[PDB]
Amino acid sequence: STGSATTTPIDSLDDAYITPVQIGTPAQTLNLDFDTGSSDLWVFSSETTASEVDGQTIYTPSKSTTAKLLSGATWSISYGDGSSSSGDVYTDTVSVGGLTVTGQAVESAKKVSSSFTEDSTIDGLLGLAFSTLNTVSPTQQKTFFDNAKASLDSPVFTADLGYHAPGTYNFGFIDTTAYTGSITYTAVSTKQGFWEWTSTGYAVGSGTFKSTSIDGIADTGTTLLYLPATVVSAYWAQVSGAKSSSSVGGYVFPCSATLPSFTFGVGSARIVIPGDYIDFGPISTGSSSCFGGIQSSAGIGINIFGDVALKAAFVVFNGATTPTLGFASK
Repeated sequence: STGSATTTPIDSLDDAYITPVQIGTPAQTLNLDFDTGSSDLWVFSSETTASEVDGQTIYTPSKSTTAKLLSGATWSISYGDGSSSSGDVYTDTVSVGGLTVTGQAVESAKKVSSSFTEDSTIDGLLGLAFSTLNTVSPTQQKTFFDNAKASLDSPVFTADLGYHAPGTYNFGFIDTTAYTGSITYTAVSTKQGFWEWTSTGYAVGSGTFKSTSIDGIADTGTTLLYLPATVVSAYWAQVSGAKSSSSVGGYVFPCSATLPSFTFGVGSARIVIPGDYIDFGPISTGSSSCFGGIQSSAGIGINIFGDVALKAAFVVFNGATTPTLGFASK
């Protein structure tokens, strides 16, 4: 089997992307944030504290003939941005782009933090990291991909995120028309539960590529590119007027700037992020100061190849017995 679904930016900055997902019988379609940095599929629901719902579409398990309550099970997650959610657990039929998993754990939120409430466009998350990170207790549950894997034509999914435009998540096949040149594959460590890999270096603009190992995670659920302070400083030093602002919370630059590209290495291959992808717009409405899309990972504890990086590539998440990641230009 295969599946193919379009993913759509939630706003004009590509802050996140949402993908329609069918849950239950009859189908209830919710727009979920596919997150390769976490491993829980959780949704706003009829059980979510009413004052914490503000415009989201909710899952109502009592209206699904296929919903089953997982007796006594709970879940609770905290994300890197400090947001969180928790609740109880159902299993139900879940379909993405024509691919169906029966008995998928659907984690129903009883509580969500303010950042989730305040974002009316995201109805929940669909985790695509390794199932070892799943937070269900007492017994951990499998991700949608883990459950679908054995049925797929090939044990892979691909992320093809758009710049200020829709893109595609495919399951079970590689669309050879979706990229230019070849896909370069690189090793993955699953030791921390992430799609963790080692980039072979970077370049700033037209500068010569610097060969250096940069361990990080491929994370569709993170907006920006977070890299070591050395790398990030080298990038912003090429932007006139750029500076790190502790009050804003990162590097800012004059909105009138022409930003250089940023290149990262995948083996001997190279992915070039255009300068425009690094512009995240005015720091506040009407400001002439803009927020940068490449920021320091210092104090996160891990480097993150988030959407800024991933949307410059066609990315293969290969879930074979020994997982790997593939990157192609597009």
